[PDB]
Amino acid sequence: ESHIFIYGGCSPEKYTPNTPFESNRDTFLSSVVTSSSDASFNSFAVGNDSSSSSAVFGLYQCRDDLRSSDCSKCIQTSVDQITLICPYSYGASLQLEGCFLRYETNDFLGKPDTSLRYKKCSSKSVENDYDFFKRRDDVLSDLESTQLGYKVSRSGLVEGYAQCVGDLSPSDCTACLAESVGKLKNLCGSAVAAEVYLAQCYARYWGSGY
Ligand SMILES: *[C@@H]1O[C@H](CO)[C@@H](O)[C@H](O)[C@H]1NC(C)=O
Repeated sequence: ESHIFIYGGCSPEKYTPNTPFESNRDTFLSSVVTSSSDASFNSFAVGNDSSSSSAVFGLYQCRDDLRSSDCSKCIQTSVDQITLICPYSYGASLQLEGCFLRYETNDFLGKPDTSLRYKKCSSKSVENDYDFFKRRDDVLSDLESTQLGYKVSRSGLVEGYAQCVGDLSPSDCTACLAESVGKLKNLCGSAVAAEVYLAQCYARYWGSGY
């Protein structure tokens, strides 16, 4: 289901208890849970430019192909987990199968960012199967076409999934996924299955009966 751990990262810079930033962070996470109920994505800014007094900027993105109640469950789990693995971080991100949660002290909302956050290539490689690679190419090409939300793609026994985070413009979503696919090709050349997660999007492919 939608709750297994994919990756997490925290800022090296830590905040101290009983500061405005701690308060702002709590308020943010509380808002994320509230917003969960009836939106799959939302953006937030709490507070004022500063550091202990700093503003918080953040967002969450649930898998767009999942129900309301499932998005809330995932986000509640996410708020608990991100606190657990990143106790006193000024910045943190967390990707579960079902949802993504991010906050920082800098205003990253809406800005393109294609930096690599996480990737995994399957240990099993396909060899002597040109057809597999052509089908992968067709799938990845279709994923790259995404402008809003998510795409599921399929060609033969090759399946793919891509998602843009809801703070991106269409043009920026296309560019982000273009970089994802480039990365899938260049880091995981021969893998039967791989995933690449950038700052503002991700893309995965896998073999079905492979
Ligand atoms: C934050 O407060 C400072 C004064 O300390 C002010 O210069 C600035 O305009 C404010 N910005 C926001 C976003 O409230």
